Amino acid sequence: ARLNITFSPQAFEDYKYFQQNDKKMVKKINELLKSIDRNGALEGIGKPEKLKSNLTGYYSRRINHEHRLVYTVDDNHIKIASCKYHY
Amino acid sequence: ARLNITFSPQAFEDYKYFQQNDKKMVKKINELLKSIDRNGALEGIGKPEKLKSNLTGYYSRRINHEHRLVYTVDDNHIKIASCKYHY
Amino acid sequence: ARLNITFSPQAFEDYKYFQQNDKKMVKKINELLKSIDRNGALEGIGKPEKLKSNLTGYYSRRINHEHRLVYTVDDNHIKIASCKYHY
Repeated sequence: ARLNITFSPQAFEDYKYFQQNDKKMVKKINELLKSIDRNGALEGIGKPEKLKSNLTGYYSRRINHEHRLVYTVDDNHIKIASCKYHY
Repeated sequence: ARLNITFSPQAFEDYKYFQQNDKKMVKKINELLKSIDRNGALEGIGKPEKLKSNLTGYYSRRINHEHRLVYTVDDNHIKIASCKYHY
Repeated sequence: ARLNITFSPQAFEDYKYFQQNDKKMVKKINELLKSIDRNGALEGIGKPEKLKSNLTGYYSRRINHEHRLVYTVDDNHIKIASCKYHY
């Protein structure tokens, strides 16, 4: 409710795919986004983790056993890089 | 496909409202965003118009008879202020 | 095929009443529930309307000429209050 939500082009295509083919995933993504806005990057549902990366700043939360939401947070927005990530 | 999609808190609330109530309205919004990305702020479907009041540099496109999508564009993102606007 | 279906005690009584006395009504109710899940609360068969009052955030869809299905929705379920409603 406080932060803007920014989808990368790929993330929004992922999101629209789930709108058409797996609405349960859309609902879970929306719940994860509410938790991020309320609690911050690292606390809440979805087993939040720092992204295994050589670049700091990105985190992930479990949508289901196969797919994680990958995102970063600042004072202005949650930026979503992917809705289908798996290491 | 080129620009990020940024939902303001009110816009994402509107978007989820249509996810719960009228999935054809979600489809139309997604189509409007594709046209903005491909054709620019004022070119394409939905009778694009400049927004004259209360916001600077924003535009609107018709979703249906009662609701317009209100947005602005730069070369990084489309920023959506509302999916329920009416003058 | 995603949302849980919750019957209030009265709605399940109505539903079982039609199971015994008018199977034609049960068939239409099941179709309405599928449409709500597929299209959202306010789109599809049954002339969906918001319920002005008597509850908060409820909707109705026509079953037959005399009776409407009254329900609400959230992320998790369709909740049915009545299968026999008339204003």
